[PDB]
Amino acid sequence: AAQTNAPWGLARISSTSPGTSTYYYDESAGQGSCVYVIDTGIEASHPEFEGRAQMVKTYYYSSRDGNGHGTHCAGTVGSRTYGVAKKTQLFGVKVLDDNGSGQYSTIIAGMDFVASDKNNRNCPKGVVASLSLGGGYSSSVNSAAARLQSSGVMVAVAAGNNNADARNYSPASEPSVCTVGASDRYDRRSSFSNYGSVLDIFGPGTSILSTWIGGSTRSISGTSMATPHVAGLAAYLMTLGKTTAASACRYIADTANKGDLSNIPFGTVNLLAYNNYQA
Repeated sequence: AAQTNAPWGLARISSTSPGTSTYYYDESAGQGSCVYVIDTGIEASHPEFEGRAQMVKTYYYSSRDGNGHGTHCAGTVGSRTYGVAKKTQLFGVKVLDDNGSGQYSTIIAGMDFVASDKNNRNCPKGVVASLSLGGGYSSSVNSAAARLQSSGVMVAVAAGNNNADARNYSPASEPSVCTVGASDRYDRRSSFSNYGSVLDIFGPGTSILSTWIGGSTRSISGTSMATPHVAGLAAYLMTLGKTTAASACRYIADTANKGDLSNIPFGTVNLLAYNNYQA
């Protein structure tokens, strides 16, 4: 399949080269896979999700995304226009309130929820969790992400937007999950993107056009926005049978575009998420 005039991020993950605008992907498109977007919630009613998105858990008075961030990340995972896995199932876990903040206990409970709730969902191709959140280091938040990963979910997490080593951020510093840094359309590390040995992959992170609340769209930047690319890519790869949840991050890194990003600090992987699709 070929989605012309796609967001640069989608085009980049299906390209060996920057500066293309067409997203190429196997039409299976993550069908039969599931991606939990653990974030501010998902506006499931957004036409871009085609009824494949839905809130499964909130820790606040409403499951509605009153922020837009979770809807934006869900749109990058699996929205029809802005999504990597255009036929994956999207499950919203609202662990962040409508300023996009959340206590670590709430975030941890949301991760533990996904580890169990995937047994309540039909995901024969596999389960992915997109964690476009992060704060200071917390061994309990790291362990929660490791548990989610261990449960048979691909956990993709944002490296953080601190322009620092992601070792001091959670769940970015959890080694078992897939820590995603942010790159821009010119294959440069996003100026805000965290780095360090803990990063496993870079995704498109700067000026990422995706769904927004109010049935709208907008372009925003963050490692939180490279993350749904990798999360959607895993869901896409797992559906193709190319990899499993335990091995998706290692597989994405093996198949990533190598040595093409600039301003990657010494010691940080120079790997850009790549679907390796050959049309």
